[PDB]
Amino acid sequence: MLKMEAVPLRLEHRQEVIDIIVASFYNKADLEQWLKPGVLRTDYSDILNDIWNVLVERDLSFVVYDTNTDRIIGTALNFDARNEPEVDIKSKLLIVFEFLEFCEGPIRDNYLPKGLNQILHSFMMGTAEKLNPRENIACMHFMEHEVLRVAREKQFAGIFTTNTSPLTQQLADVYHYKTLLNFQVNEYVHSDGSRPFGDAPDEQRAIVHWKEV
Ligand SMILES: [Ca+2]
Repeated sequence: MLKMEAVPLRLEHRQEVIDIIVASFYNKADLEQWLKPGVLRTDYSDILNDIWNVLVERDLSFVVYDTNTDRIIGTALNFDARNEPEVDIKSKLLIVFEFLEFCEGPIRDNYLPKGLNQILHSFMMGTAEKLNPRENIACMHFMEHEVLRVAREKQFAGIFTTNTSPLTQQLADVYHYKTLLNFQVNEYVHSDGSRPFGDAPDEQRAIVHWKEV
């Protein structure tokens, strides 16, 4: 059985965290696959390097160790939704972040609690590339359980996230997250009038999820 431990993010975790996020997203991500070509691995690592110090100092994120091997197998990166660093993105990834703000913004600022230390934003979750299905599912359940623990212990009101893959969407449902928006990603229109995910099937959703703590 996979034995795991959640450890607060440290400064020296940067390369291990970058490796997990790059592997977990690049090519794999359900939105960026429709922005091909022009998405590079460094687009993800550039964003993470730009926020790394603030990410560690806010003390809301963690890594997951396989206690048997003492190696990092997953990571959960979190911010206060109302206290997130201002990063400017060069790549086509900016379209992804603008779409997520399209989904999250109106709901966050008009229906969720006001003030700092209220909304815990689960903004990245990833697992190591070499995990088999059993280990991936176990790690996801573990991080989902620990994000809840951080939320209560840090006195947040709830957890807020947009889930863009079928597995993360279904996990959120069985963990009793409330669905606040179920958006068809091929209907999103960019500022230039194009639909950057327009080639996606009608069944690909972006789901805004909220769980009171
Ligand atoms: Ca297991």
